[PDB]
Amino acid sequence: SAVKAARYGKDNVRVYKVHKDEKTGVQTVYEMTVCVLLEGEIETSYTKADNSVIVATDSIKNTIYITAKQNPVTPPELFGSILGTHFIEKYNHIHAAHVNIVCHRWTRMDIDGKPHPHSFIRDSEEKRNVQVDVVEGKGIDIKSSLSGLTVLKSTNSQFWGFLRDEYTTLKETWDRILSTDVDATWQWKNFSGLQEVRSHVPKFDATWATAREVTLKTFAEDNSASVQATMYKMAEQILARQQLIETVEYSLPNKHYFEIDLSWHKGLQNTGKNAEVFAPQSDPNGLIKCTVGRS
Amino acid sequence: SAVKAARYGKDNVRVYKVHKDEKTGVQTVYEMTVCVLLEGEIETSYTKADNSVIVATDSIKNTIYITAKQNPVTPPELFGSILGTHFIEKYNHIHAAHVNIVCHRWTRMDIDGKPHPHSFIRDSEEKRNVQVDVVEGKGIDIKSSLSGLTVLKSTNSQFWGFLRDEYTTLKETWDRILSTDVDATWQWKNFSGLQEVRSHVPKFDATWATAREVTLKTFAEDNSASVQATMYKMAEQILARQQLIETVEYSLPNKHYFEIDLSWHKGLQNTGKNAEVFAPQSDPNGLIKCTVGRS
Amino acid sequence: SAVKAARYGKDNVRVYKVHKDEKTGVQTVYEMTVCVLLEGEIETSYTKADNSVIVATDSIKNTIYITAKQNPVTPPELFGSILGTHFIEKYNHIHAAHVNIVCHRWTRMDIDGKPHPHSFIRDSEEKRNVQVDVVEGKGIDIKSSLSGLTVLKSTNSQFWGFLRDEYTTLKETWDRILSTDVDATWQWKNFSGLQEVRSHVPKFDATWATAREVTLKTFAEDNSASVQATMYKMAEQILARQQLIETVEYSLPNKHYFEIDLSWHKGLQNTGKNAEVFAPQSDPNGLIKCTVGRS
Amino acid sequence: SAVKAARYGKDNVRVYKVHKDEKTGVQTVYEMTVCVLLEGEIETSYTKADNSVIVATDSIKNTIYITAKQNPVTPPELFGSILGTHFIEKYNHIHAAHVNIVCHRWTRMDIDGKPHPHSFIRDSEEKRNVQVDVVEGKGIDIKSSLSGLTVLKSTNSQFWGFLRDEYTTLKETWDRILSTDVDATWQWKNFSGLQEVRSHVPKFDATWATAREVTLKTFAEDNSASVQATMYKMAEQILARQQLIETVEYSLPNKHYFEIDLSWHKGLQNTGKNAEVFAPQSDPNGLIKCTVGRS
Ligand SMILES: O=c1[nH]c(=O)c2nn[nH]c2[nH]1
Ligand SMILES: O=c1[nH]c(=O)c2nn[nH]c2[nH]1
Ligand SMILES: O=c1[nH]c(=O)c2nn[nH]c2[nH]1
Ligand SMILES: O=c1[nH]c(=O)c2nn[nH]c2[nH]1
Ligand code: NA
Ligand code: NA
Ligand code: NA
Ligand code: NA
Repeated sequence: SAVKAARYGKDNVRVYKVHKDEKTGVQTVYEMTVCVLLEGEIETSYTKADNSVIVATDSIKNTIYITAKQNPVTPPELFGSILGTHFIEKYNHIHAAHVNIVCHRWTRMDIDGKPHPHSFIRDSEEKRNVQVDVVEGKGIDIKSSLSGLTVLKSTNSQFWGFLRDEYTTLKETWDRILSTDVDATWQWKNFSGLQEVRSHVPKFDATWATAREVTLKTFAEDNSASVQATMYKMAEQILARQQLIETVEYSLPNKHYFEIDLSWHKGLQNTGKNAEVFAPQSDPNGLIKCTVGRS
Repeated sequence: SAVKAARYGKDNVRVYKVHKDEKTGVQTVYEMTVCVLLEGEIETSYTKADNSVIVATDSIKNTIYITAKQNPVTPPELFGSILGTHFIEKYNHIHAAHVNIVCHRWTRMDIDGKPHPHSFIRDSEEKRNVQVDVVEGKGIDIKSSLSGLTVLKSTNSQFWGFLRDEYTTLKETWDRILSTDVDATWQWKNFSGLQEVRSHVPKFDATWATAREVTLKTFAEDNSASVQATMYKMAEQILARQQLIETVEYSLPNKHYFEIDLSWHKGLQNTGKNAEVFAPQSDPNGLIKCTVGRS
Repeated sequence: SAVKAARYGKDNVRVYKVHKDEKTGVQTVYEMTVCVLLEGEIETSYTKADNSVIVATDSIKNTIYITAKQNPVTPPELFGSILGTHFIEKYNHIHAAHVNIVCHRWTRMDIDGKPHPHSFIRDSEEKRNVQVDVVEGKGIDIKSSLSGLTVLKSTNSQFWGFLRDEYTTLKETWDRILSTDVDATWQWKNFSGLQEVRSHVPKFDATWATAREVTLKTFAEDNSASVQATMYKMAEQILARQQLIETVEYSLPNKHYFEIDLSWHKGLQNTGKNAEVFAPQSDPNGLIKCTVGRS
Repeated sequence: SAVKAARYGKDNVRVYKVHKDEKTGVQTVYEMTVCVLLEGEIETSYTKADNSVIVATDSIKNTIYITAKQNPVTPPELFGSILGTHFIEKYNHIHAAHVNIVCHRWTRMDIDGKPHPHSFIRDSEEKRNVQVDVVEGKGIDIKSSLSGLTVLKSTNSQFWGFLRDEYTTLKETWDRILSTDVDATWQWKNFSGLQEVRSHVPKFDATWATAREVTLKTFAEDNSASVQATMYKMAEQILARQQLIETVEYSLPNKHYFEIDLSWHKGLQNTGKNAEVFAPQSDPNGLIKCTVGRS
């Protein structure tokens, strides 16, 4: 037998950092969960019990805190690139670092219509994430994403003209509820190293904001022919607005809301044009994915 | 042996309702999870296999949908009271109904600074809840609550002067992070029946909004001596602003963020006044509760 | 305003303890999650910012570890009583301690048909729990429970003869699937203090085992007329077998498995006597509760 | 822009099936959660709103139930292959089906030391899973796995001789607790189609059982030098025992249990050889992965 692939490291490292503006008194907080996995010339730790090649996962944890102390933690694309580069430069036998970061929302509170200097609220479980793969001699690959954005529209969604055969019971519809949890990922062109990532720093926050905006606007405004058709429109616009993105991927559950026929009870009308009360279905759900790139 | 207490019904009934304004085209959605448990002269179903006394839980489910079809579902205090009253009036042998409702947020989207007529976002997992107990001959008891409101302040929290003995290792502090998930419940004076609940309908939404506002403002502005002291201030203000509330209960986890000593690494300073990077602790957590009533 | 009720302490304190038999080499592990909440003359911490009355929750955490170091942690009824008694005896102004313990399963592994001295498996998420309330001058009240026991029987469950009215669509049945998650609690007669709890130590493990056995046997063997009727039979037997129990409470979800009509597809027969494939329903669910005491 | 990749289908389809032996009266139940995603010539549904190419996800759901009605559902490797083959044969424009199945445990109850004919218990959340990719013209690729197997050993684990530098605080140890949740996957040699899968049917259950046994025995018996070294030993043995497996992958969290120094309290000794009470850590955790193949 032989080791075909191996990676190891520390997962679920929670980190909080505060920045204090001495002049204005304003404080800004960041909270993240970080995972770092390393690859390299570490096969002998598996095959020969040779621990000499192992950077202990506890040391990886220490490194994450130290790096957060000495560097900005925002945008996460930059922080992940600094962290990943550290491991490949510090350790001769480590040749790839894989860094995943989940950013948690802490939104500044407005009290009496003014921004509070040091109080924050978690407005939604929506996350901003990055995956950074730093590979010695091959640069830095970054995938940025948003996840956990849950939306619903109560009309202006249709689904008709699909294939009908002996397995089909679904009725065509010209007016339905559409609800989904959005997972969207944009993959950046490969960067040669940290200098190049630094040169593009302003684009990261801007592109995240654009991706969010395009997602929300398109969902709200499209008279949707299907999840497939609406999601393609989203991806198209993101690629148009940021030339440094190579591909956009969306993965969308279709969370069903079923009509409830109440006609058995005193002829109560609650279907089609008369539908007011629906039963949200926890499962099963549609799952629709697409990866869109450039011509 | 004897049956000392019994209740039964249907839990986790998910309901969505849409209202369509024909004039303006504007649609408004409500989504809830409902539990209804009944009590009454039902002992023989347990002791003698006498199912004749059982209103099937499937029928309870049907009733929830039918009631939502025929009545407003907001404020939840009113809907729960209608639903509970139904069971005690319809069934001679049923003498109490216990209705729990969890309201899920669907917030209207703003697209280009204008409210969208039919698109919604789940902004946070914060819930608005009610517990309604309708007891034949004893009226309607309503407890309203908000839960899942997660906040953090990065300074202006202290904790010193606590009891110190041979079990104590905690250092006194004059500057710490305070973060919690807020669970707040206000209990209404007993209502004589549905007519009285209807007469107070405008107070329900107003009091929920007030409770939320007081919670957020007090948390942000109090130079907190302890969780205990800050939560008492909140409860005091709510009771002052709504005479029809008898008691306010808060239950607050104290979610710890620990300093990380980095001095072992190149004398790096990251404690006390130099603390910038902290380790959020998933567990254990403080849990602090108080029920405040009128003198 | 006045403080009507208050309690505070530490939740989610995870504890592991190992016992090593020097003679035999055999090791036995225990893992628990503990919550301790205190009550007493602590109102001024809420109303006057007087921290002098507060035993810090961090100290409560220390106390739990110290108590586990110096005492047996099994049965949990004894450990909880020791822990609760500690607080009311040590602190003059603390008059009640509320201790909740969840015991996690670590079952010794059998390797080649022999018990391994030091390796364990988590066989199921079933828990054994206790709630111990130690109140100065009123003794020790203990509720023991098992939870998270999930069972299913594929036949020998019926449900017919229930009330039918204009809200009813449910068909009567003489053969259905019954599946539930069992939550069973037995409440001990009040104990005068720790000496009395110690005198009954062997009964705790025995009664837990009996409750589990009675639950499983009755469920498997009863030709069930309803969840209500079957659960009553369980509670009856437990009360018969342990005179020191005052009441038994069961809380049982009825997790539905629906027939799927496939006759639309090539006349496929999959209902009634021909039912083979079913759709488990995640929600809604029946919820059936009973508390049984002595005549 | 262009569609680079696309797949869509139905997730979280819960299925139960019962087999009734008429002769013996014995019933056997199977419960699974299934996901089916399709690929093929479906780009126009995204780019041109052409629904004519879409097999509705609701139809996919129907197909899963119909296929379960007409075929055995065990072993899951066979069922997944039948289901995936169906879609590529039935629909000309569908060229790949991806089927994921999670099997839930329903273990027959023993009542009074005899197997019950129709009553079952969920003993643990351990799962048996399969991923089946059926690609037109390229055969059937099957990955089988077990997941959610949680184990702990209280001694006979060491970790010393790792790299020490200015980022390292971890002390070397010759005796520690090792606990993990096991995720193990074995990938079968490619099969040419359903006939070949059928010819190997007895190997699927046997190999699952072997993988489980090897995992448990090796964990219990290895005087472990590291997670890396122990997991390699497991993978080696599985590959030796089943020639039709090409690779074995393990992914193992290292769930830490920390010593608690209690010496500050009355010189209490609870570290090193005196360690009895430990604090399980919910996060962070080590994460160690390896893929082992043949020379
Ligand atoms: O078994 C281990 N492997 C590792 O890589 C490691 N790192 N810290 N502790 C550890 N234990
Ligand atoms: O056992 C049952 N008890 C009930 O109360 C009920 N209601 N619907 N189905 C049911 N099954
Ligand atoms: O606000 C606090 N209240 C408490 O009771 C406590 N105990 N430890 N830390 C604490 N902080
Ligand atoms: O938007 C949809 N896309 C689909 O592929 C589908 N299948 N059923 N319903 C559906 N809705
Ligand atoms: Na390197
Ligand atoms: Na009545
Ligand atoms: Na006392
Ligand atoms: Na095909």
